[PDB]
Amino acid sequence: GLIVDTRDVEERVHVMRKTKLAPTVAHGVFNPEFGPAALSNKDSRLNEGVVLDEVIFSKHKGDTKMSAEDKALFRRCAADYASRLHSVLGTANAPLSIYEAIKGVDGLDAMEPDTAPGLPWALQGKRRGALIDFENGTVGPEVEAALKLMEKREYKFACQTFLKDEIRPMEKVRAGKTRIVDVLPVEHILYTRMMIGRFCAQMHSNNGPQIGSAVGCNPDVDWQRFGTHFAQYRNVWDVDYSAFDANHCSDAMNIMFEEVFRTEFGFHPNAEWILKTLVNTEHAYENKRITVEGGIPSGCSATSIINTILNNIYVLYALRRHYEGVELDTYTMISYGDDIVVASDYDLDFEALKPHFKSLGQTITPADKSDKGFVLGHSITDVTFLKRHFHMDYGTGFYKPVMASKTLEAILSFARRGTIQEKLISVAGLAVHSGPDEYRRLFEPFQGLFEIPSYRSLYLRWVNAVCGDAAALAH
RNA sequence: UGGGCCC
RNA sequence: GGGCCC
Ligand SMILES: [Mg+2]
Ligand SMILES: [Mg+2]
Repeated sequence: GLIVDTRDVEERVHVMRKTKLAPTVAHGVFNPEFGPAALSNKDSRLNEGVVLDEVIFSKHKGDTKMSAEDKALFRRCAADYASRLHSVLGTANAPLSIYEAIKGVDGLDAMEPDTAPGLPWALQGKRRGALIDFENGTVGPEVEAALKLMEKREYKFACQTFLKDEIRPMEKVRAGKTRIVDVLPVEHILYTRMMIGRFCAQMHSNNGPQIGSAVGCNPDVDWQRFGTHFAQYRNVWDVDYSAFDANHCSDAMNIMFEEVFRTEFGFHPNAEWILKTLVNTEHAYENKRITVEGGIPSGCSATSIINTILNNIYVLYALRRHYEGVELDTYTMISYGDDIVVASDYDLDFEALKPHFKSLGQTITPADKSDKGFVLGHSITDVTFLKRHFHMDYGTGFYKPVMASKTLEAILSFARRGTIQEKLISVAGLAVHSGPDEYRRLFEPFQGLFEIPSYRSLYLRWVNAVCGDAAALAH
């Protein structure tokens, strides 16, 4: 977005310095070009003269303004996508009860009982369990008074900036390109879940290209469903964005919320309101308070769904700005936030679409390396979605999600102290698709020191997961 | 850390 | 309570 004001206040909000990610035995074997993100201004691995505070907010390069015609076109696209979306999901979008918003429903997982509470509770030393009863599904006086203000639409808040402690390519670690989490207040997440939680539940349940959303998917079983779909098409594109989250313009966000979350679609009048509070935001980072116009905070409830929805509308908007007669049947797409796979039988020109995404403030680039522009003919077996390739399983004849070995090495090279055994078992569930030999190699530095699931046990587990039939057919 | 999915 | 993706 656009940074409009940078206040210096006396109250300092501390951020998590020093990584909790420790090198594992595998790090010495694989030596990956990956490492924990820089968390301190004077980190020894940082490039000379690089101030960490400056790089964090370098993504904020302006809140791009749209003309009336682009806004009317956008409204049209948001309405058209909203039509398809609500046609599939239905219109049972009435507010969730407090109990349901805390504990979740079918499709929506419960709120995390002991994550960050946000502001101003962070300045009071309070955990989430001090404000909200997660077992009973009830809230205390503080949250209830805040819910009263949100009912009245008078609620004001700030976002707590957190440095994302994560494994990153050493280039971005050296560039100081640490990603940040905008931690929102716990009552905000609660109310957003009350306003749009049922909608979010229905989205997860109905994931697939029909609604253009992979939010709620299980790549183990759904790679078959998505894989067969996109292979059916002449052209497939792996479209990359740069700072997709931050570059959502206030025009696009506002219109999207107005078109998708209308009361005629079953929503409470405040669904549109609570989401609109995400457009213009105040962020607290240490000594500085930074006011931003545009972009989406990451700690928001439904941030992935909002991003997914926007992604769908962007692609429709771009094509309609360049071509005539472009409808929702003209192409097919799946997304998960910024991650996107597009396909069509029309030889569409995504290189020509670049400026049309720029009118929304988005920069599209080919994922297929730094190759000279978007090209045609590419299939689903060439693209990457959710850091996973689409690869045919020799034996079963099903698509499987395959991660790059360099990434799997990176993941296995670092762990939070004491979580290493548990990490190995979950990552095994990812590594199984790389094949028996590569599976053996990835866990080779761990043999004798930990329990490593056999290749056979996870392969038979995956076979049953993707389909109960072929597992029984093997008998 | 939010919206998943997995143990 | 972890891990992955986003
Ligand atoms: Mg939560
Ligand atoms: Mg991609």
